[PDB]
Amino acid sequence: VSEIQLMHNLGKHLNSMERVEWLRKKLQDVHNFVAL
Repeated sequence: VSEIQLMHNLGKHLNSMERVEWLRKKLQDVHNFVAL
């Protein structure tokens, strides 16, 4: 529940080392602000 098509597409849904790419692209979503 809540992990709909658009929600699951957010950072392709991750776990930990994958899950960080989500937190990196989220900072780069605010302004195409490339993270690391």
